[PDB]
This record gives sequence, structure tokens and C-alpha cells, in this order.
Amino acid sequence: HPETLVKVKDAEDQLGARVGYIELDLNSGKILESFRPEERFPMMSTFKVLLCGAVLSRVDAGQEQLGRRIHYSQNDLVEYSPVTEKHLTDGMTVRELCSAAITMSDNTAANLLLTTIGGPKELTAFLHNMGDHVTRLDRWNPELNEAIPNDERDTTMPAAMATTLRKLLTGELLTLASRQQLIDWMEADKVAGPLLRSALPAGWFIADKSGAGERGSRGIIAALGPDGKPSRIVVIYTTGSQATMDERNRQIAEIGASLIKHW
Ligand SMILES: *C(=O)[C@@H](NC(=O)Cc1ccccc1)[C@@H]1N[C@@H](C(=O)O)C(C)(C)S1
Repeated sequence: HPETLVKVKDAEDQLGARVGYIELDLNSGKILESFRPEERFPMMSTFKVLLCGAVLSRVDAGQEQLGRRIHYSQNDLVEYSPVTEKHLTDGMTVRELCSAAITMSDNTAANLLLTTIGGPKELTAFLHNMGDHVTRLDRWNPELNEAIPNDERDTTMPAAMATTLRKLLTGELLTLASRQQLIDWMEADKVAGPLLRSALPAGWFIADKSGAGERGSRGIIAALGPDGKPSRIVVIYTTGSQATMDERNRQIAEIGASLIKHW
């Protein structure tokens, strides 16, 4: 609905920055609405969903185990590791790391997992293999959040990310059990409150992943829908704003309000 695009443009005005947006039909893959669908934006923490998808693919293939324990030390800790920080002693399982990476956006968890699969080059290779020739991971946390203007590193495009998410959640890529696990992690996201969740009506379903980075970078990927089932994928990215975190959250939430209103 174009009324939503009105809000997206308004957000651009308010934030004084580019906003990338896409509304995708989960079932058919049809693009319902878009704004800057093919411009690059830093993925930030949204990459974690793809990372865990790759992990799950290995689990499916027998090359990885969810129960496998990973040990790390103070040395591996990076900024913002609320979960990993508390488990230095006993370590954490792959499953727990994906949970922390997705639900709490634990940066260290993500790094550990990245290493585990072979690094950014491998995640990228994984995406390429699934038909995503746009999305690329080049660095680890925290560098991947630099958001240097015009830098293609660690970026995606709203249309690419939407499409990839659709494949991950509904394609034959992962086994059903792994698909569900991924969705369950995204549904349990605990740090995305002020975003789309704030505009979500009761009884609706939401599986998401937020992210923030330098240079006013903020974004969210989500699968949502009424009556406890997802039916659309929404991707929203922004970068370049000088606005405060709260200002950025509000705009994203208002975008969500509009998309819900015009459902
Ligand atoms: C992913 O996007 C992570 N972001 C940061 O570590 C980058 C950052 C944030 C603020 C200032 C400077 C750099 C984790 N993702 C977000 C998100 O999910 O909202 C957090 C803020 C939780 S950290």
C-alpha cells in the first residue's frame, strides 16, 4: 500500500537519511511494496540470522552439532556480549550461541559462530550458493558495523535480504526441523521491543532480528502476520542519520504501524 510509502518517505525526511524498505509476500515471493529495494545498506546484526541459517545447514548435513560445546575466553569478548560474558567458564553450545546471537544480539556469540563456519568468506559463499549474489559478509564484529558510506562490505539490499529470508524460512534449503528452530529463535528476539513489535497487534505473529551500527545505521528483518502465522516478510534498513537511537526506533515503529494499518 502506497500509504506505507508515504511513511517511509516521511521517515527519510525526519531522519535525514536513506531508508530501504521492502514488503514481501511469504507464500508467493511477490514484492508488495518497496523503497530503494536495490540500494545497499549495512546488514549490521541482521546478518546473525543468515549465520545461524548456515550453521543449521551444517547441522542438517552432519558437519555440525547443536549440542557441540564451544569454549572461549575473555580474549574473545567483544562489545555487547550480555550472554557470552556470563558463560566464560563453562562455554556454550552451538545451539546456545545461536540463541544468544539471535535473541540477544550477543556479538561474541556471533563471532564464535562465524569462526566455527569458516569466517565471513564462507557465510558469503553459503549465500551465493542459495542464489543470493548480493549479500556479503566481509568482517567480524565489531568492524562489520562501521557503515562507511558507499562501502559495499557487510551489506545487503532490501530485496536481496527479503528474498534470502524467504528461502531460509520456507525453502527446501533447511530441513523442516531446522527451519522451525530458526523461526523459534527469531520469535524469541528480546531486544527488538521498540521496533516493529511495538506496533504489532495482539495475536499476531512476529519473528525478527534487529540491528544497529555506526553512522545512524539501524535495521530490522521480520516475518510477521495475523492469527499467529507469518505471511509477509518486511525488511527495513537505514543508514546515515544523525538522529538519536530513540528517533530511529520511532520511525521504524511508525513504518510498522502504517504497514499494519494498511495490511
Ligand atoms: C548489531 O546490529 C549489533 N550492533 C552493534 O553492536 C553496533 C553498534 C550499535 C550502537 C552503536 C555503535 C555500534 C547488536 N545489534 C543491535 C540491535 O539488535 O538492536 C544492538 C544495539 C542490540 S547491539
